[PDB]
Amino acid sequence: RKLGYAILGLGYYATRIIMPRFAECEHSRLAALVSGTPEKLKTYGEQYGIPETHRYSYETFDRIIDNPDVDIVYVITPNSLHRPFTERAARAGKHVMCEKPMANTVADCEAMIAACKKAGRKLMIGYRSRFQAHNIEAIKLVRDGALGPVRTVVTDHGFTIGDPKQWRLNRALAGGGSLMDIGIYSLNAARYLTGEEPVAVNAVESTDRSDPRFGEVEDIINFQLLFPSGATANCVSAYSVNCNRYRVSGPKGWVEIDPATSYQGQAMRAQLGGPPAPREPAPQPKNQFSAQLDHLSECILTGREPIVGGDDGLKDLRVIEAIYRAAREGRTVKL
Amino acid sequence: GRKLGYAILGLGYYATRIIMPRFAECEHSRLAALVSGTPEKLKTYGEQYGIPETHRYSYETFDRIIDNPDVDIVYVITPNSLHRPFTERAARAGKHVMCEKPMANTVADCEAMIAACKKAGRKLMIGYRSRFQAHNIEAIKLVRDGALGPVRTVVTDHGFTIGDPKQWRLNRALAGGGSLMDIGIYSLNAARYLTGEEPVAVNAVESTDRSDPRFGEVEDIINFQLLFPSGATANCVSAYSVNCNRYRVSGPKGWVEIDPATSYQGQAMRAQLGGPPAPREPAPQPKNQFSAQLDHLSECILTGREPIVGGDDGLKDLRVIEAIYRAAREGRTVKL
Ligand SMILES: NC(=O)C1=CN([C@@H]2O[C@H](COP(=O)(O)OP(=O)(O)OC[C@H]3O[C@@H](n4cnc5c(N)ncnc54)[C@H](OP(=O)(O)O)[C@@H]3O)[C@@H](O)[C@H]2O)C=CC1
Ligand SMILES: NC(=O)C1=CN([C@@H]2O[C@H](COP(=O)(O)OP(=O)(O)OC[C@H]3O[C@@H](n4cnc5c(N)ncnc54)[C@H](OP(=O)(O)O)[C@@H]3O)[C@@H](O)[C@H]2O)C=CC1
Ligand SMILES: OC[C@@H](O)[C@@H](O)[C@H](O)[C@@H](O)CO
Ligand SMILES: OC[C@@H](O)[C@@H](O)[C@H](O)[C@@H](O)CO
Ligand SMILES: OC[C@@H](O)[C@@H](O)[C@H](O)[C@@H](O)CO
Ligand SMILES: OC[C@@H](O)[C@@H](O)[C@H](O)[C@@H](O)CO
Ligand SMILES: OC[C@@H](O)[C@@H](O)[C@H](O)[C@@H](O)CO
Ligand SMILES: OC[C@@H](O)[C@@H](O)[C@H](O)[C@@H](O)CO
Repeated sequence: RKLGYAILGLGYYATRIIMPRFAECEHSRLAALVSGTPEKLKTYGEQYGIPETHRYSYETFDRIIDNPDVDIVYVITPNSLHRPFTERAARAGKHVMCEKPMANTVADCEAMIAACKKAGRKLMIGYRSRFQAHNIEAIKLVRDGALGPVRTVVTDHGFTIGDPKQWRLNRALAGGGSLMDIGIYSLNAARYLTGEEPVAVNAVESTDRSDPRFGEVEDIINFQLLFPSGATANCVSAYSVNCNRYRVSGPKGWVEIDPATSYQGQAMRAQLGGPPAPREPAPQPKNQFSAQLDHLSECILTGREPIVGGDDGLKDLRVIEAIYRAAREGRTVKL
Repeated sequence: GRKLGYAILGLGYYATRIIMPRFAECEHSRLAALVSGTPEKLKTYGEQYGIPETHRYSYETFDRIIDNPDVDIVYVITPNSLHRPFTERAARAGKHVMCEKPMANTVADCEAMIAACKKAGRKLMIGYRSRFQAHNIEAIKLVRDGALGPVRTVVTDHGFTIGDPKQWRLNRALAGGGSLMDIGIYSLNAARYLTGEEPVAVNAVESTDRSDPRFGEVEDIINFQLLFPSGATANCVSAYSVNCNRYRVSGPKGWVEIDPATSYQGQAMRAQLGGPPAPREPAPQPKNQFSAQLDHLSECILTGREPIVGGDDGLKDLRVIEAIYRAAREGRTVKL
């Protein structure tokens, strides 16, 4: 039994990463395409055997309500378009998978959650790392007490962004700079490794406004989190260096992954009793992308809630607003 | 090769286990005298290292060292609150001074030490041995040569799981503070020598369980953020409840990291420059970091040059440390 996905926004992530991974799914299938580029509907429609009756533009998208082969709409557009396409998908009676970051603001996330609730449809955010073997192993080591109580999480995410004209460097479409796009991985990991929500936030921003890339959004914004248990996080978010890693540490030892949240190539190292050494995670039956897709399908089929629902996305946006505020006001912001 | 004579003062762990055995590889330095509050230590190490009784001093007879021309330098290796009084007395006795980190408990103390050595016309150096360590020298060189491009981030963590609750490091009066004074200072010092800059803004967060037998008086964790004039940033960890020793410095062209970074031995460097991350071996150094540190002061004295890690370097760390404690206390960005 497989639920049908409509993929909306046929860009790099949709076409290079997500659509090929339906091949390993057990409860999900590609059923429809939604695009603002007629040429893409033809190319990918022909490639994946999607009939013309199942190809939509953004103008005809609302007609998808009459297509019973579509159960889920997966929104993979620029960030500022997540809310209106999610709302339209909910009004078309479809369940929704929405890419991170959920939306530009807390208020926008709340609107999305309300729309899906009103429709009685499920909502999930594309935090694929929660289905990735090494990440699952790090969470397990923490929960099983192998580190003792978490004391520090040190995590850095960044890449050297290029073309100044791309939507990520356009405030109207991206909603912000590095923190919205890649810094969110540091924040999301701080939260799922501690299993807590932060109560205090520091931040420092640093952007060269003479750089042609950074006229509108931020380059570096680094932040500190304090959690109720006393756990702490030091996080890097950057558009001008390459990094992808975290280490979580307690009095009994530590575990790190570098790269941590990449598409592939994860490598884990741990210091648990003895000297630092590589550590293999427990095997997972499916890659992180197929696992994410099937998780939503399986939740709908069994009447359960996604482990990374709209509330997880909303909680990230709450802290993101606090981080921007702490950097603007130069003070510790309380949550 | 002329060798200047060292008087080692405060015969504790670092003095006896780490420093004194490393005079063997020195080329311009020799062990000439001992200063201790424990008579047994003066006998044991006096006999082991062939130091005549005429060159053994207590804290009571230390000032007499002014009359001993075999002693050029006094190396102060006591608890932190005693760095200033012994530095002052050494300067008064006409000796140059090597002083362990942290320089002293406060900025005011550091300034007084600098003034006292200035008045005596003698040189002052702080024991930042990492500046003489092969992998650290290599990271600095990569930055200075432009291999990374402009420095954008420094991420550095220093900590160890401290044990005995009764030791002087957990006593506020003797240590001046908790993890930041002892081990977090390596994160700070590295952020400064990797960027080559001084911070203009500081954030910090403290996390300490005061009901822990170890942490009634001093802090466990205090993490901090630094902003530099170039736009460079640093994220730093200081801890007494986890083990970490590392840094990565990154720019648009690539990055280099060392883990462990500032340990006695065992350093390993990895870099992402012309390709994917791979091991990198640093340029070899003639002597180990300890012997190199000892010889640096001696050579400075012999040639009339200033130490690369003089009193001003220790003072600049204490200025930022004061700002870090303030930032954590007040919950705000502190401007420097
Ligand atoms: N979870 C992960 O690991 C990743 C998540 N993402 C997320 O996926 C989303 C898309 O990122 P990515 O796929 O890299 O971006 P791309 O620019 O590669 O694709 C964006 C697509 O969105 C559609 N779109 C609709 N309106 C616009 C517009 N005004 N300007 C540009 N594109 C528009 C287009 O599809 P059409 O031509 O079909 O209309 C376009 O190709 C973002 O939210 C990003 O955060 C991205 C990469 C990895
Ligand atoms: N650069 C580095 O890598 C390191 C630097 N250090 C620095 O060296 C200094 C000493 O550290 P460490 O050697 O580990 O400390 P220890 O406690 O092992 O030795 C301290 C010594 O100072 C003397 N002393 C004088 N007054 C007192 C007092 N009131 N209470 C205790 N001891 C006293 C004693 O020597 P006696 O019995 O001869 O009087 C004692 O043995 C500190 O400033 C520390 O930061 C320490 C370790 C590593
Ligand atoms: O088109 C949406 C439809 O309502 C379907 O997805 C139901 O949720 C069904 O329960 C599938 O299991
Ligand atoms: O890692 C996926 C991330 O969600 C994506 O949005 C970034 O832009 C990409 O990593 C660029 O490297
Ligand atoms: O497929 C590789 C595997 O996922 C990874 O864990 C490595 O085996 C480990 O990093 C040792 O190289
Ligand atoms: O947004 C919260 C959650 O992710 C979502 O699945 C709701 O529980 C559902 O919309 C209720 O009908
Ligand atoms: O060399 C590290 C630091 O300088 C030292 O003071 C530490 O506390 C010691 O390693 C443990 O006591
Ligand atoms: O403290 C600054 C420096 O370390 C010191 O060596 C002075 O330059 C010297 O005391 C002047 O005589």
